Amino acid sequence: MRGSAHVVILGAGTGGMPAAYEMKEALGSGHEVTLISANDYFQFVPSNPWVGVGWKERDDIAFPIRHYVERKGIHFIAQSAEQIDAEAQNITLADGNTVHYDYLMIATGPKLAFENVPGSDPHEGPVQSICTVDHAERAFAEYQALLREPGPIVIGAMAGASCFGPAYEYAMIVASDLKKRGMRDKIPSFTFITSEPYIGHLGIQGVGDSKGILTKGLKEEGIEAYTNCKVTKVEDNKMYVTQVDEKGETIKEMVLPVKFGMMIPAFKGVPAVAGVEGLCNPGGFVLVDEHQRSKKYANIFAAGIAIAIPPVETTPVPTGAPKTGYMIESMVSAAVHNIKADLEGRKGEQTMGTWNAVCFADMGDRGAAFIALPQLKPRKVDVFAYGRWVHLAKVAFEKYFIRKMKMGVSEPFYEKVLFKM
Amino acid sequence: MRGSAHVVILGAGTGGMPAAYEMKEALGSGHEVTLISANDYFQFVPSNPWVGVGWKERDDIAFPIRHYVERKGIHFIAQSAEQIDAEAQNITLADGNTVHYDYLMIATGPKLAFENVPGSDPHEGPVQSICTVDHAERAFAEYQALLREPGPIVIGAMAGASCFGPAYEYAMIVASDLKKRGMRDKIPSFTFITSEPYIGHLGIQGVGDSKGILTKGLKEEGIEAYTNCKVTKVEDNKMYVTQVDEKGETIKEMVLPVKFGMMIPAFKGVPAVAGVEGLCNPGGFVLVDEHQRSKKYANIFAAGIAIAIPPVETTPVPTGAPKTGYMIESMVSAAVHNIKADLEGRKGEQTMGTWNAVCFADMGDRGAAFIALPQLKPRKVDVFAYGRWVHLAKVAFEKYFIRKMKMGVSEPFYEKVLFKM
Ligand SMILES: Cc1cc2nc3c(=O)[nH]c(=O)nc-3n(C[C@H](O)[C@H](O)[C@H](O)COP(=O)(O)OP(=O)(O)OC[C@H]3O[C@@H](n4cnc5c(N)ncnc54)[C@H](O)[C@@H]3O)c2cc1C
Ligand SMILES: Cc1cc2nc3c(=O)[nH]c(=O)nc-3n(C[C@H](O)[C@H](O)[C@H](O)COP(=O)(O)OP(=O)(O)OC[C@H]3O[C@@H](n4cnc5c(N)ncnc54)[C@H](O)[C@@H]3O)c2cc1C
Ligand SMILES: CCCCCCCCCCCCO[C@@H]1O[C@H](CO)[C@@H](O[C@H]2O[C@H](CO)[C@@H](O)[C@H](O)[C@H]2O)[C@H](O)[C@H]1O
Ligand SMILES: CCCCCCCCCCCCO[C@@H]1O[C@H](CO)[C@@H](O[C@H]2O[C@H](CO)[C@@H](O)[C@H](O)[C@H]2O)[C@H](O)[C@H]1O
Ligand SMILES: [Se]
Ligand SMILES: [Se]
Ligand SMILES: [Se]
Ligand SMILES: [Se]
Repeated sequence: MRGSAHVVILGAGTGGMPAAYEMKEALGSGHEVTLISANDYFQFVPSNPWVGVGWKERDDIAFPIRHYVERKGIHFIAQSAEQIDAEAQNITLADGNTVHYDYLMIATGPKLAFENVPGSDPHEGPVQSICTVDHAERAFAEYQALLREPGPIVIGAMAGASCFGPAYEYAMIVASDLKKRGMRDKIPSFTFITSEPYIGHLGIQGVGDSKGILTKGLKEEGIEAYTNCKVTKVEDNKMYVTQVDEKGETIKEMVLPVKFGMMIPAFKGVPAVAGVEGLCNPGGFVLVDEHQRSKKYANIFAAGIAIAIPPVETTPVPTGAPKTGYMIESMVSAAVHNIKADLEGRKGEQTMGTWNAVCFADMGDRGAAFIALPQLKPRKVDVFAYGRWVHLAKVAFEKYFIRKMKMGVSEPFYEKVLFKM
Repeated sequence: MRGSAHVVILGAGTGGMPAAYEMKEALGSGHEVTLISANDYFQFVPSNPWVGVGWKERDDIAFPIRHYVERKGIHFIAQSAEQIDAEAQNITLADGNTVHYDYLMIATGPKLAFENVPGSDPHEGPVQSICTVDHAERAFAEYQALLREPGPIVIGAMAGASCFGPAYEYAMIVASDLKKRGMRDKIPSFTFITSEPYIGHLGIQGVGDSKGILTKGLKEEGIEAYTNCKVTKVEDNKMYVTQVDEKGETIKEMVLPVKFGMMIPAFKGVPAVAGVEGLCNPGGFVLVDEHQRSKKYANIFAAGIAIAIPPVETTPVPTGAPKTGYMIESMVSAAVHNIKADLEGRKGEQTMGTWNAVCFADMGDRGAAFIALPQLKPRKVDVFAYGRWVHLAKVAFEKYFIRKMKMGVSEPFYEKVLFKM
């Protein structure tokens, strides 16, 4: 309302959850902050691959949201938004109720675009997913079924995927788990299929020696790997794969039987956001300026996977660059600061800063991590590392982030750098 | 003087130069800040290996100090301290003049302990050094002489050394330069000798895959490598080497002819500081608390290589852990802050923070860098990286640090992290 702005945060995930706390903290008692999300629980998504192999359970990585945000003065609506009218500034919820906003922060993350590959939906065939805890649990269930009746394994990433790390991570831990169960030698064939132009491209043109180390890693585990691949369909428990050359021409077609499978899908924007006229690019990603503000609607901001970031390269098979946790947090901080500024006359000048990608993958006793910035080479930092410190860091961070999501966030978030001072 | 403390900084190097600026800036016009150093010029020491192979010249990496510090209100005495009387708080200079202090900040760096190995002094035989620009220039001159009359090369690190990186770096660039000159195949034998327990120990129990990558690097260049070595003497242009086992017992003795050689010597504390009774450990390193304050004299502080840091491991052949630039700067900032606090009643509580080692080595088009913290494993960060970004970073940093040393430093020094924001 006038003089008492109502700020709505859409999506309670890695960007959205902290956004709600930061917003309330920044705006104080004289402004209404409402968090709206499809699920009533928060999930720590980097843990999903471990859930998918049964190394973690849902209870460890997920918790109900209401009490934690409400104790902080935040209103929580555990309902999916179906429609957004940017003109009337109304959001229509699943149950038909409508919510008005003065400012909207879109943090809706990815739509998992299984529709890009007929039969690839986890409910349609043997190709599973580890992007959400629901799917990772389903994946593990199917993993157990492969255990009872061994058959070929196919893990990897679809055309248009932008999140490659987890495919490598899942493939490695499955292998690990298969050995630990003394079941590894029961598998007819274990294949890695990716839209990357080469192993360890990772959607970022490689980082450190990601190419050499991931290649060696896959061979070490007896996983046969194909790059420049797109899946055209999953059908009759078979994956139809087309592999191309540098110029897009076909160099082969394969038909791979699948007993157990997991392909990272392409991400698009969620329908209710992509549905807003003139808001998004053709993929359904919100077009924002450097301040995280919609280019079309001055009172709409966005952060997280939901925003559009222009491609910097064009690969034989369509691929995307990942949007990772540290950058997402910077987007969130910028949005909160700039909205607050709006509510006070100023024009917030804060931006998300330098593009970067930071990923940590835990293999059990040790992990791999990378840091790349900025997006194009030659980079200022281009590091791929492997060791125990990586495992320790992942374990530590999951514990930290989850605690933070329960206890509240002021907050210039990452002072993980107090381990220096 | 009373109410107008006179602060003296001893040594104008990596810690001392910035210390003088920071001190003056922190104390202001009502306190006298005097910088005393053996040379009238500053040198950027990480560039010395390149000078030693002729890739850099003295003019690029060194400049006279006086004008830059004096324009900032700092008094500069280009004289070596010979004696320090901590009781009367008097420093005796080479020319016999004496300087009084209320506070003393010792930043004298290492004494190069060539005396540990008879005949190993750069002026005594073929074993050269790249630790100072004087020596690196001498090293290159001798390198040219090897060029005119090819013979065996021996590069490496002495027993008790603590600075291993530069030995690897020098060995690699010599190889590189030898090839570029089409002279590589003229060398009878190219040997790497180190007191490290294994290749890439680096005095820090290895970091990332330093072991594997440096091993491969040496083999790639046709350099034969021996570890667990100590040199007993250099004589008749021969290096006498004893190699031990895990328990110190001898497993062989070698006599290596040397036409061109470069061994990193052990570091001790400089004589005028080691000469202060009860100030230092047996190596001549200043015993300080976490606030950088001498454990014996409340008005004596120290930073840089000059301080003592206890060993965390004991290697078959004596070795030390390096003290590198970022940690040295933190020591400096802490000392300045705590002295200022003293001069105002408070007890400064600032410390240098977490132990760490950060090294960058440029090979020409690309480099290797590492980051390790804290000192003991398992670490929070344990990274060894190689690439163009390393070269770019080294080149950038040398340019930055040298500019900073001419223009002044407030200053919370490293905001190299504004490349994020
Ligand atoms: C398997 C996997 C592993 C990953 N590992 C890492 C890692 O190790 N490090 C790293 O930095 N990044 C990692 N990421 C990348 C990234 O950081 C995550 O994808 C992260 O969760 C994205 O943050 P987000 O806020 O944009 O989207 P999300 O976390 O997916 O949150 C979006 C939210 O909004 C909701 N929503 C969607 N539509 C609606 C609607 N119409 N109405 C209401 N609510 C809606 C959702 O249900 C959800 O809660 C990983 C991603 C995946 C898939
Ligand atoms: C070859 C080499 C390469 C290195 N490369 C790196 C790198 O890439 N990155 C990194 O972080 N570190 C590097 N280091 C390690 C380290 O950071 C340096 O050694 C650094 O210069 C040490 O800082 P300092 O202030 O303690 O000593 P110094 O820089 O040596 O300064 C000490 C000073 O005090 C003086 N002095 C000594 N005795 C007296 C006296 N009696 N009276 C008056 N003045 C005196 C000196 O002449 C000198 O100016 C390298 C070291 C070497 C030898
Ligand atoms: C974070 C996103 C990236 C993708 C997700 C995960 C990908 C899967 C990991 C593959 C790595 C497997 O391969 C593994 O890597 C390194 C190779 O340098 C080796 O480890 C080697 O370097 C490390 C340090 O970095 C040393 O501590 C080690 O002693 C050395 O052998 C391992 O011996 C090898 O088994
Ligand atoms: C900073 C202190 C450390 C010591 C100082 C300097 C030591 C000398 C450097 C030795 C490195 C030489 O060896 C070199 O290393 C890496 C090995 O992973 C290789 O490079 C490999 O990984 C890099 C990324 O990290 C990739 O970009 C590259 O395509 C790949 O081949 C080089 O092909 C090899 O030639
Ligand atoms: Se990733
Ligand atoms: Se990631
Ligand atoms: Se080093
Ligand atoms: Se270093």
